[PDB]
Amino acid sequence: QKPGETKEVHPQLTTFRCTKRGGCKPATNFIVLDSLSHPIHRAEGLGPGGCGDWGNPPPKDVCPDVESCAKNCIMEGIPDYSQYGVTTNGTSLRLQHILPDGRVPSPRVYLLDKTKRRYEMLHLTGFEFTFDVDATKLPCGMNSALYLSEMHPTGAKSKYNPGGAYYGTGYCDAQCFVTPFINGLGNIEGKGSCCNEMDIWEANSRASHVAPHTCNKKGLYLCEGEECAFEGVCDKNGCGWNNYRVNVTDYYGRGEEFKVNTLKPFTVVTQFLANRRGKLEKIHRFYVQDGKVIESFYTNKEGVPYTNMIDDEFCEATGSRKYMELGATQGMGEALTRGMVLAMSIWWDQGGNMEWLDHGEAGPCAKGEGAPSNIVQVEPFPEVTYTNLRWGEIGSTY
Ligand SMILES: *[C@@H]1O[C@H](CO)[C@@H](O)[C@H](O)[C@H]1NC(C)=O
Ligand SMILES: *[C@@H]1O[C@H](CO)[C@@H](O)[C@H](O)[C@H]1NC(C)=O
Repeated sequence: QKPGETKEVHPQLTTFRCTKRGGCKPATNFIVLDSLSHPIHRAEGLGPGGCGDWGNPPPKDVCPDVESCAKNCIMEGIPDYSQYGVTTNGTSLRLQHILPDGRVPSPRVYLLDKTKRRYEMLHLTGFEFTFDVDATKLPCGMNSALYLSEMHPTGAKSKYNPGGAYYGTGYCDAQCFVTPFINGLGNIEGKGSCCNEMDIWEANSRASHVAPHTCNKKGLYLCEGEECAFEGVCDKNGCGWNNYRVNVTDYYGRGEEFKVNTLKPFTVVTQFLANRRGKLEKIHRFYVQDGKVIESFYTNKEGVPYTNMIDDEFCEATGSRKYMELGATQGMGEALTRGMVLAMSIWWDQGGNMEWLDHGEAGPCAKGEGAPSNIVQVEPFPEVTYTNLRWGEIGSTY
């Protein structure tokens, strides 16, 4: 869309780059909200109204084609991010799903580099990514997410999308959703926005999930028809790793009897182990709490290979068929080597209660517990805090 006049004031966040010799050195980064969460309205002189909702093409009256859409639809800057539940303090990023006044902003943000005009590109194959998290205010049904998507580095800044990464344009993920704007351009044909996605962290205080999702395309791919569906170009399900799905029920949870106790802050480490040729082979998650390393669990389920890391064998044996067909671990690794953008969000799921994350085989949440009206009876103001985001050499971040 065309940037309006209101100024965009991005929250600053200090992050780190670590090496075994130099330790962790500070780096300057900024946060930007998704472009479609910015106020988007019709140009002055046009009647009042918007330029489409999630799930649909933009309106035929103001957006008959890309060029008209680019001048009729205005995206204002956000001068105060705290109104969207996003605040930073030093090296911490706090995301509030629901504000004290009742609004539910459910924010999704991306990490910009120091110039504010390009996303920070992470190249993680062969490296490690680590952060500290406070997940205590996340009951069943909530998803606090921290993940990577293969978005364009400037948000596809172009003639008709002058705002670019500075306004958070260019989102994509493995679900191939239809949004009114794609790469900052009106999505006249109603295509889906698809790209490789690595879900480092999808969790609440009750369950923790990790999942790479491959696509057989590079960068953002605009799908149509069956390309957007289950048998299309992207792996909707991903190759999931959750201690509950592999029958280890005492590893993560609220309370002293769990190895990772979600009643207190803890550190999450994820290593992308590659062979000497640079190809991704395994993904390894382990945690640090109260100065103690808590090693990964090993699977403990009949029919599943004994292993403490995600790999092709584990993925194939657990039925991650689309994952294996659209590239497998090696294809996930190639997207990670090409460069991915870091996204952080907090959300709930009115339609399905986030059951794949923490219910049944995936966790301890009862049927109906994850509904929004029940979440707020347990915690009226769910929120997550991410602190000390840091990446670098294997073994150097913790
Ligand atoms: C704000 O950030 C600084 C720098 O990390 C930290 O020392 C201080 O404790 C933080 N304040 C709060 C309220 O967390
Ligand atoms: C799950 O683990 C328990 C032991 O903790 C074991 O008795 C049971 O057989 C396992 N289930 C499967 C399906 O592997």
